[PDB]
Amino acid sequence: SLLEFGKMILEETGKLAIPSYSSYGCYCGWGGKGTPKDATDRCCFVHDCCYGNLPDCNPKSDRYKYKRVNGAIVCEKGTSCENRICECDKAAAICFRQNLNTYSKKYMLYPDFLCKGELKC
Ligand SMILES: Nc1ccc(C(=O)O)c(O)c1
Repeated sequence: SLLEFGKMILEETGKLAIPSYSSYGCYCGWGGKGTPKDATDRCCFVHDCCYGNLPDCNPKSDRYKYKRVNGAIVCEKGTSCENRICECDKAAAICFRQNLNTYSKKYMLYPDFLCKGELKC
């Protein structure tokens, strides 16, 4: 679920999902169009694609379980949708962590009209 994803994001990065990743660039929080602005935004682009791979799942609301082994996220077995959603979220949280070094506050609340063009998954 979105709330679980947000908790995972905070755990990984020390930033609150809202507002650090809920309106960032062209793809974080509200996706759609444009060339992703930076690596963090590309995390969101891929995450959006990842959810797009699951048209008959409901990642906003469906809850999954995960645990930590060391610092590593391990998705626990639920329904197939839950497993796949968890893997998408895990990847995005790791991706955010991997790209914290280039995160830029100037991309928060990034205006829609600067996000133009389709980019295929
Ligand atoms: N910020 C970054 C960028 C690249 C890598 C990488 O392994 O290529 C990383 O571990 C962190």
